[PDB]
Amino acid sequence: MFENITAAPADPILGLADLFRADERPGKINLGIGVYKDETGKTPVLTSVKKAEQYLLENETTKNYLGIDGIPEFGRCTQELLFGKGSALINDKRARTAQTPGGTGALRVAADFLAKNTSVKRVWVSNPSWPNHKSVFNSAGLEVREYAYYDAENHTLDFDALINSLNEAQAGDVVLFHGCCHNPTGIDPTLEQWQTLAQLSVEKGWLPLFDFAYQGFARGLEEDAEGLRAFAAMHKELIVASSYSKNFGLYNERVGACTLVAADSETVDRAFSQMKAAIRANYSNPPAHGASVVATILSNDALRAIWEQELTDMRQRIQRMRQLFVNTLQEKGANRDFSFIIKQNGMFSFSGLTKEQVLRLREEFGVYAVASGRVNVAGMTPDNMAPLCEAIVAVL
Amino acid sequence: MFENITAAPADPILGLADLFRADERPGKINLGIGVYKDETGKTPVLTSVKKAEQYLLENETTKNYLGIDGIPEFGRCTQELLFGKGSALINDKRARTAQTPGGTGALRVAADFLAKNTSVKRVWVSNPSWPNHKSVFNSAGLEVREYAYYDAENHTLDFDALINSLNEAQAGDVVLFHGCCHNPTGIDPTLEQWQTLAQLSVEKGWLPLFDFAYQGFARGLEEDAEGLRAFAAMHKELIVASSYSKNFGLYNERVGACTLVAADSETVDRAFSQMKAAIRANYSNPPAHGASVVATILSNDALRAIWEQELTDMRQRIQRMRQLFVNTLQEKGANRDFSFIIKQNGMFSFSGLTKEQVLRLREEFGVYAVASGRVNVAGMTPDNMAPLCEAIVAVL
Ligand SMILES: CC[C@@H](NCc1c(COP(=O)(O)O)cnc(C)c1O)C(=O)O
Ligand SMILES: CC[C@@H](NCc1c(COP(=O)(O)O)cnc(C)c1O)C(=O)O
Repeated sequence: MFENITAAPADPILGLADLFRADERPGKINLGIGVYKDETGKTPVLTSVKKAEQYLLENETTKNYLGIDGIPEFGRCTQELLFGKGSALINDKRARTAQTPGGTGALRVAADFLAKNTSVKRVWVSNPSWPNHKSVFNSAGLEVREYAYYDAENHTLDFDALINSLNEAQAGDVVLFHGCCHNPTGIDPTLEQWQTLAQLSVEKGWLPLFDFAYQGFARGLEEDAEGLRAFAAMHKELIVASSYSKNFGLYNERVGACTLVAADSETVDRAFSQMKAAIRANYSNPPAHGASVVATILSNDALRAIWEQELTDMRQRIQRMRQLFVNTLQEKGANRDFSFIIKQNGMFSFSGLTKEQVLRLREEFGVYAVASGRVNVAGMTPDNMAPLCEAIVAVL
Repeated sequence: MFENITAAPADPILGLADLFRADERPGKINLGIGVYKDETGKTPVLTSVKKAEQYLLENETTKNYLGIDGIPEFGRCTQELLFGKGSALINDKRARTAQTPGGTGALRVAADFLAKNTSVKRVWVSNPSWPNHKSVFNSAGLEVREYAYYDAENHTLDFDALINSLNEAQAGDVVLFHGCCHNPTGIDPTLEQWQTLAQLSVEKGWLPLFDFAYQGFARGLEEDAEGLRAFAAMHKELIVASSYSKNFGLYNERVGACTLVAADSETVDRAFSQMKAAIRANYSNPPAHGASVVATILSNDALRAIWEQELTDMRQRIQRMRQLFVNTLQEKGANRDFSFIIKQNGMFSFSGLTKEQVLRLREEFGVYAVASGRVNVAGMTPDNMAPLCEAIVAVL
């Protein structure tokens, strides 16, 4: 039955490193991998998680199954991280959280939930946006419609085009936001824009679905939640898919959550039972390790403090690499102006390179980057910044 | 949009312990939880895995993402465990293995694969069979059709009814087997029966889908693979979903594999790329921990030896509990005869209790069991065997 199967095409991101891991070229920079790398170009395991793993190794007495929703302390903590402490929806018990295999499994879980328990047919993802969004939503049978976003000229957020594009979206439609550090533009709404987006959202009656994966990478854990908090303040219902892959360096342990906010405790339980149903049919229960490492780190003040410092070292390092990048380019020599780069949050930014330039780079200079011209700033070290900018300026 | 959601009904297995965990009753036995428990009624973490976790804790230098298919050594090892060493399909390179979140995620992965890349509409699950099978297959959009299995009278495998029921299944249909320790009957085909089932399978042209979750619990790692090996010898293509949850006590780490056997290396790669595609849309990459604990334990001879001994202590303990159960019942006093219990493999067996008896037990005697009258033998200790059999005999 497999003799006629069509070979799948390469993923726009993976198929980059998978090839990178073949181009011997000495000096081969890589800016694809939306994974963080320190000043050494290494993706270490945070000390806090390292300490948490020792504690676990010593205390765990069993591997017996977790509830379908995962670890209680986990859900509770992510709740407070997202909605805040003393947040109404917390105190009222309007939310329910489920531990899932990473932020993607939270998406797939939201999708399947929606897809079989509601009258949702379309999802509105921005343009551009993390590629896998569409694939995930489509696999559930849902339709994906793009709302404009990037001002290719001024290198900014085109609020006008956005709203104008969003208006066509009907009520009862899911509009997907990026809590912070927009993949791949790095441009995020201001609180003001967010605050209006939350108003026009209740009116038109969309169903928010925040994809929060880089909390703490723009301005800090709390500041980064302003948006999700603005909507949460206004809506009776919402969904949020968060991931601990980055802000915790837990990439391969697949740890994230899917938080259902409904209008009242009574219904949030009903809606959640069906969510659990989706999960039970997908993977049964989530993986305990990475989640346990997160519950303990967050419920322990010594460990949380160390962690909370590591996150900011990461955050601060990427922000040093942004301006170093701007300055270095402006130094090598030529007409240009990448000052906008300094205004974008997170690990990514839109280089503003043509698909062609990008190939001249990753083939004549081995400097790898994603076709869209997206470059992972958190993969830049002070030692590769020179040949890098040389390559770039050379292809301008 | 959630105000009219229908509250999901309770799962036939979970909703048992979830209530058990509320019935204070001193002496409250529990036979639901298809999870293993030692002579103390504890589900410990094996020593081998404990040692493997220390090694990991010391050596792991990164948490960076795994390939979509998981850990190479993992896939390679599970391959040799399943098909054998020097097995043609291994040497020929006709198989591809992907690490998934437990045996269930392997199922869901096979399903989604089939569901979108082939002309498969129906799956044939036995009667009875692990409940979640249907839910999983249905969530993918596939149809589930039951083929007879249990001889409620003689307490045996009704080969006749089976074949007779299977014949209606068309070609290009997926027939799902249980490699060993049939949930919930404990009755498994003989090699002879298996060997014929493999012949009639090629003719009618079904597409095998073995659900292997209790390897090593019937007669030992190798003996337990006779079946999957019989089919593998005969078919050009097959799929197998294995789980390390039991034979490794890794329940909550979600570690299993989905092995695609095709007719040749060239196509198995094509078929696999699409499988990876399904995964990428579901959870992206698998959880590394539990899988790492398994690769190292199996690739290290000292650790494998310790583990390989632990598995047999478990296997041997359940087999002591079967005959102790038979003898004790026959001792308390009454017309009956549970000798068939001694002939069933694995942790389960069909008590042969009416839904009524089962309620008299778990409500007048607090002795919990699944409505079907399925009882987890690996939850019986020499210390609870007395009141247990008293309860049972009392409801005969
Ligand atoms: C998978 C890595 C990808 N970023 C991961 C990612 C996720 C979820 O990933 P997780 O499952 O690993 O939590 C969700 N949402 C966005 C916008 C992401 O960029 C990238 O290359 O940007
Ligand atoms: C989930 C526990 C269940 N047995 C688990 C189980 C699985 C996969 O479970 P896993 O994902 O945890 O690997 C697959 N197949 C069978 C026949 C099972 O009994 C039981 O109560 O029998």
